Amino acid sequence: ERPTFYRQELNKTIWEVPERYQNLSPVGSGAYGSVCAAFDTKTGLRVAVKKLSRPFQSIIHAKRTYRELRLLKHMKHENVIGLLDVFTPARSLEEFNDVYLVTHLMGADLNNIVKCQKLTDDHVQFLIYQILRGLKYIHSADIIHRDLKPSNLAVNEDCELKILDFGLTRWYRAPEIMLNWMHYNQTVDIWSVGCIMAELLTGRTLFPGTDHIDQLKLILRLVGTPGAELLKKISSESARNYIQSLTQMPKMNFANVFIGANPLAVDLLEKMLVLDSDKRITAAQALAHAYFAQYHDPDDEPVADPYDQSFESRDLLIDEWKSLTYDEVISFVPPP
Ligand SMILES: Cc1ccc(C(=O)Nc2ccon2)cc1NC(=O)c1cnn(-c2ccccc2)c1N
Repeated sequence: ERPTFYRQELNKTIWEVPERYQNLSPVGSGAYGSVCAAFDTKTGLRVAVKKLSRPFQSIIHAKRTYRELRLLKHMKHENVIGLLDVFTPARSLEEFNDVYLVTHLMGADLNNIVKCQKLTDDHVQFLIYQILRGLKYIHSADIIHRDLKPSNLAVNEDCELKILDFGLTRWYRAPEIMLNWMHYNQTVDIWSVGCIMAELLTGRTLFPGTDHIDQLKLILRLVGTPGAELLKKISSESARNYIQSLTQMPKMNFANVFIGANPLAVDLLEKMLVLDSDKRITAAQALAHAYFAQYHDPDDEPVADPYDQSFESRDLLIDEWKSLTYDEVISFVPPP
């Protein structure tokens, strides 16, 4: 298009990006799009460039491509990853088959920090406060991260955090979303924050489950087996049958689990790691907790503008998802 694009082979795939993006070096992947660390000639900054993997080769991928670009273009928050640029080597909609997304390049994720260190309490407060500040904003647009974990929580140390793969791995998942979605809310992310926070304070994974049944066993040893009040609210027969079959376990006192931690941290952990999603603290409420008195500013915890996600209910053809994505690429304006 307007810039001159250059081709190269990175990993076992062809990358075709503009001349402003130089020295592309792989970082990592998954099953949705590998990322390269790059140098922005125009800004003099290091960027992260993601090439979407076969964006329009399936109905699930085509809608996922749209979803991701809509999510990225909408979210404008300090603790939430943001879109710097979006491009395609394609000059028209007929040749459109590749999507590239550009963000800032972060220094490290939360797995890296906990390996090379044993964090302090102010360190934990600032990290957790930032994650919560970002989730309040995400949750206000009616989006649940659903897969919050240390690998999608990244820092540009300093110690300034950004949440990565929000609206679309076992150790940080809410128990309700483990044993078939027996009704769920946004606090599904709060359970994950609890798991992350506990790991930041102890240096060890809270529940390192070897499988989906062992994961549940580990969760229940700390939080206890579901009580009378909770069991009554479970409509799924198979889920109730499963719960009823486990030997009764009491809920542990978190003061005897998190030995030496700030008492305010322990109180907060108890509020986040509650079995009942109905009783679990929210992002906005957690930001008001005393543990964050040094960081909390109710005038500096913004919410998101309204986000139209009616598209989520719509069943379209690959080429309709493609055209809709094509419009979001063309219409894009940098932050700057
Ligand atoms: C380029 C890109 C495109 C999309 C998203 C993204 O979050 N997408 C979605 C999808 C839905 O909602 N958001 C993130 C990125 N950036 C990174 O992945 C990224 C940036 N810095 N590091 C990094 C570098 C070194 C260590 C740790 C992290 C990364 N892993």
